[PDB]
Amino acid sequence: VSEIKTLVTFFGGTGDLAKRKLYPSVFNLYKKGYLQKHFAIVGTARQALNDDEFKQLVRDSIKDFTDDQAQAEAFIEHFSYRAHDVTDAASYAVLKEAIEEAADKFDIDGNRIFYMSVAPRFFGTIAKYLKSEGLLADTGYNRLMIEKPFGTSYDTAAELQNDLENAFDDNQLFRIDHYLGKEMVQNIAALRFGNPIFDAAWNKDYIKNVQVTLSEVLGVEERAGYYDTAGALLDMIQNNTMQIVGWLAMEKPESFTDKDIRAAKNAAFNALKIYDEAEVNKYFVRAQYGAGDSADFKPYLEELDVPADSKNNTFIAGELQFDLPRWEGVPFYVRSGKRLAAKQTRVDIVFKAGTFNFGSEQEAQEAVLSIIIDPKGAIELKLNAKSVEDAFNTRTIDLGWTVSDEDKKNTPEPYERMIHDTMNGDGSNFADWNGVSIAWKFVDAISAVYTADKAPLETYKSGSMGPEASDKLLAANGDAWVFKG
Amino acid sequence: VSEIKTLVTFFGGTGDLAKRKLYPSVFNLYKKGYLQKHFAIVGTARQALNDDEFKQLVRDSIKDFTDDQAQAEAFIEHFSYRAHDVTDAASYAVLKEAIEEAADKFDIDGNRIFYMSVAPRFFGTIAKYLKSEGLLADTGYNRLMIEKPFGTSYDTAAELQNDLENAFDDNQLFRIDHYLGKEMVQNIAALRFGNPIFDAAWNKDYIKNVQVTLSEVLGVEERAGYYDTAGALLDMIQNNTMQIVGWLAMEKPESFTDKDIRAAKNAAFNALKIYDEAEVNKYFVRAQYGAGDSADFKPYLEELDVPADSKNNTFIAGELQFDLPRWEGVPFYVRSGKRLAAKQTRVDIVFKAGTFNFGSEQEAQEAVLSIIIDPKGAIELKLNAKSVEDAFNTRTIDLGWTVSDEDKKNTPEPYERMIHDTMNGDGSNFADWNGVSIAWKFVDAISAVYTADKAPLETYKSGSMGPEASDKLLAANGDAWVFKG
Repeated sequence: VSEIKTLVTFFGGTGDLAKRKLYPSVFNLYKKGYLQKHFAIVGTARQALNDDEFKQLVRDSIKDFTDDQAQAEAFIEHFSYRAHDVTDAASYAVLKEAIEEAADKFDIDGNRIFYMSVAPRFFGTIAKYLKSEGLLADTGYNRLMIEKPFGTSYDTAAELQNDLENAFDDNQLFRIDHYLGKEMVQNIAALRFGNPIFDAAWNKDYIKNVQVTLSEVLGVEERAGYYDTAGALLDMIQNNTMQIVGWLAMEKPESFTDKDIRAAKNAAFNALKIYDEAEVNKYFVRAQYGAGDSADFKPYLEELDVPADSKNNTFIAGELQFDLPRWEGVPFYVRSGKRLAAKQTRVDIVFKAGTFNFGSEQEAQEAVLSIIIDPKGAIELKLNAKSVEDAFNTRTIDLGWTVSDEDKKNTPEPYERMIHDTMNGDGSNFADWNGVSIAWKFVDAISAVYTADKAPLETYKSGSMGPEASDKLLAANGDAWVFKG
Repeated sequence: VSEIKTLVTFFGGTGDLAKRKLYPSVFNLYKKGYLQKHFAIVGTARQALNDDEFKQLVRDSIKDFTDDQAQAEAFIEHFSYRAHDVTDAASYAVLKEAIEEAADKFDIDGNRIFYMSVAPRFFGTIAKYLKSEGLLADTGYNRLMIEKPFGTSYDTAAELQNDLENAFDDNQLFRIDHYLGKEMVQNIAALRFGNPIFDAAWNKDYIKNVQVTLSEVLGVEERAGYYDTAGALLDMIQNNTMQIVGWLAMEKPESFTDKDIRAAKNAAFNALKIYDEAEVNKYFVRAQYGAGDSADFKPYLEELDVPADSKNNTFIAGELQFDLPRWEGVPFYVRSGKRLAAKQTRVDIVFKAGTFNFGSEQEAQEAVLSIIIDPKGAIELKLNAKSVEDAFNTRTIDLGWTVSDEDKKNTPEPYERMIHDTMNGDGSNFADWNGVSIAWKFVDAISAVYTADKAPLETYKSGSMGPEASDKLLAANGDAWVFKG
């Protein structure tokens, strides 16, 4: 395995995410041998810790992932720490020093990765200071890993992008996308492009509609402070659903390189129809979860910290239209919500039914290619076969496949994947600015209608797949949801 | 369920097949309610039995399939018997009488089905006498069910057909085909025509080659008397494999009616290339099973009743070429043999590998659509997906489906199916003369080369999938057998 020479700095190095996910992930890259000698990890935050105390912090962090004591300690030796205030410009000179000493001690020439595991409000400020205070490398690469969320509207995101471009280019920006870094999501291009029979049918001539579902069983729990301002539209649709749709709607790329993949995705994003008030009312649905069955499933307005006068959407369902010749007339239905029937992230490609008449009671029905992303990876294909009857008749059978236990064990952690791809300079599993800006332009149109109360707010029984308005949406084009719960 | 009014006569009514398969099958049609009041079954053979004794013969026969005693007896009451010599013309007048009395007793107007469960040498003689001695109905239908085999060469079969056409038309002839009456074989048209994604790819643009395997684990057992004269070529290839190929190679029919289906099959059969001596040597392989491992698996020449100077083929493998635009350049590999690795009847459609380059170690491989007919019905689809590795790479996964226990229980017996279709006048699951004559013309070309010893005879270890010459055959076009045992 080839060695990766890099210097990673962790802003918010003492944070919960750093201990719980970040450090164990880079430890895995060490266990696999990607990180060997020529690497260093500088941690930073406000706390007044010295190197030994930080090393101890990393030690406790990777303790539940350690088999070999000597291997753990050899890794820990690559860490250092420097107390620093991100809002204090002068303070960056102290971090600059810790970085250069790390590069000298381990002989790293440039190749810097900056991780901002801090509050979103510091994101652009750090970026601008990395440039002005000269913490950027003059050799190799300079890559920035930005945590969620990337703005709360197109304006804020545009302002953020503007600040980041002061030190980096868009292709140096790696925005943490939890759903893009999923194994099954990465299987879509393989099934499509790797198999001529699907690749040739991935268009309007064979597909009736594409469905994307991100249902959850849980409610708002304690996250009401955040959720009441964001809702299903911002919390799930904007970032997680839009990017999955990006992999489904993309054109066929020139090659499988990140540049070509992004170009192919933007081809679809640039053809995405942005809606006005009338269309938002015609094509989208916003809902709030009402009473369930037992007293444990209380409505949204009775949840902890919910203002009672909240018109927050805990469910969203809508139709996306792309003005690309290959998707002309093919609706892309999306939906996501809290307190639904089952926890599941899936894509269902509904193929047009065949027009060959068998002369049977049951004629050929619509074939479906399902790709279950969460909780366990699975691929299913409901096809038309012959029924076991006396007279010739059709029926639909399901050919399926599920990930094996060996598959699950060999699957890299979401954060391991993301850190690794950044070190590689592979942006194929990351969204670019075009994809993110269009996603915001689309969602902003919808949000404008909602805050203005220019669209109805539906309700649904907790435990169902949403309100009937969601089914009304598909029935309008003669379609229906494949996953009924 | 609608009632079928018919009069079935059984030549060889006292035979083993009649007791063991025939009677229990028609009893099922009674249990399901297809046969109600207006039907009669006249049994005939040389034995001097009266009606009561024959009724007793049918009683013992259906005893292991009886739940309701009253239902069994009500069925048995529809039977009668008449001793008769098929080689005695005058004797047919006595059978004629038993038939007319049966039609009167149960009020059946015409609709006669004649079953010849006798030695093949009487087949044409009975047919000619049915006409001359006036046992044919003047109202309704007159259908003849012929048992295997339909000739031993094109000549004998052509002579047989000529005799049968003296009383019936080809569409009134129902030739017992054990493999055509199988559930999975009948699923091929459904998967293809019922699913646009397969229907559109069922041609030279997407298919690399089609493979048909009819492997058996057993040897010649006791059947050496018959097998030494027939071999794998006549015993399995001519009748069973050719017809399965007929369902695979057929064009897309105008409708799913027997006439259109036969026309679509003949479109392929008429384009089947008949081979000369050179081609038989280039495209086919004949083999005889040699020693296995343990002393129980002795070679063919050491089997009971085998003449030791036998050049009989217990294995055959060959390539079939169709001069149809849709199959231009697509080889149809077939193989069947005794003493092979596993008992299995399957079709494997090998799709051309995709030309999209991922830039991975493993590029897109060939997708396969497998249809396992025996022992248990199953459909598999090996597709290209993403491997569980750190770097993007492809792998092939298998999406599968197997028949359920409810499926197996609801599946009609092969003979029930055939009798039922004849009563319906449905020839779609039966071969016509064109299909049978071409099959013979093809096989005769090969047999001419073998008896003349103008082609080598290979050998193979009992337990393998055949001789290396079989693999040499596919390697010549860059293909290989999917089923390795």
